[PDB]
Amino acid sequence: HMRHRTLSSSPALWASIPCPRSELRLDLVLASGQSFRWKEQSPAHWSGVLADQVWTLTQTEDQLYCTVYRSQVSRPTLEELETLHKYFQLDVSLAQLYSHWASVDSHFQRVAQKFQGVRLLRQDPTECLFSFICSSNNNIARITGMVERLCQAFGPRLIQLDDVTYHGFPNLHALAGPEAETHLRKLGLGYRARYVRASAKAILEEQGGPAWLQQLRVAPYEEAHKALCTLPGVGAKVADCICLMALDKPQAVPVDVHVWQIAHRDYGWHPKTGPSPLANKELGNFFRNLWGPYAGWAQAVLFSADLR
Ligand SMILES: O=C(Nc1noc2c1CCCC2)[C@@H]1Cc2ccccc21
Ligand code: NI
Repeated sequence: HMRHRTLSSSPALWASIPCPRSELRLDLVLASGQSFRWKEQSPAHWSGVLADQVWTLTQTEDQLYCTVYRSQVSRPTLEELETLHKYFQLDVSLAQLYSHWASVDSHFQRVAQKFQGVRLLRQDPTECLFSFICSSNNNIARITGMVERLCQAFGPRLIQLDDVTYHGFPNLHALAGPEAETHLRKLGLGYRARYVRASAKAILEEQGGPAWLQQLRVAPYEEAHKALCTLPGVGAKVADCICLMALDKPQAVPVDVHVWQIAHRDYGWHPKTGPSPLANKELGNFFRNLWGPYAGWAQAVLFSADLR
């Protein structure tokens, strides 16, 4: 009944945002392990759910083009383009950050030449939290599958485009219920299903629901990180993910065995005393010390560069 818009097909439905490709490369951001809800349904055209609406995004060298599927079919409003502005955190100059990091790190300088426009998305805490609980012992394709199925089974239907049905992220009450783990195991999550249901239940009962996640957004990083590590299936790595990508702590540097490999190979880093909680914490401090208060954003450039 309706298709994904392209820029040639429906140009009166697309608004634009002035935005160079050195501030943003959609293809290095949207499927690079931050959000798992964006898919290149047409060449250079990216579709996904933001906040109970669907968007398609594409860009020139100078412009970022946006169309929104909500209702009388319009182009994006001013309020809706503001939410994309915030989502991409576009008030922060990535050009100036790239330079700032480059001046202390020769290796970064080399990689950055090739991989411009990698930035950090500003995600909803709830979507971010349950996405990263699903990320243990997993890959980007399977996580994308688990998150899609989870939204289909538990969150409200928004719209269909071609043969793709889009659902909003579920609320906590919907993932907390007595049959949720069992349903989630049927959807392929394995053990991760226990953690999803258990963490939803814990945010409601032990922390007072989603206002908690907003409190953590305003709390200091270290306070947020500790509070997150109390949740089932959430340890240091996942907590740093959420901190970096959804709670406005740009200094958070997620460290797993993969980042360890890269630090060692490309920086010559060794713990000053193989991986452990102590050593991984030391490596996050190392990078914070080197790159400064946006160390997690610098990690993202290298992270995407490593996925290639
Ligand atoms: O870990 C992931 N993403 C990230 N972890 O730290 C960072 C990111 C992306 C942004 C900057 C810092 C996801 C989960 C998984 C599994 C296989 C491959 C990628 C990924
Ligand atoms: Ni060595």
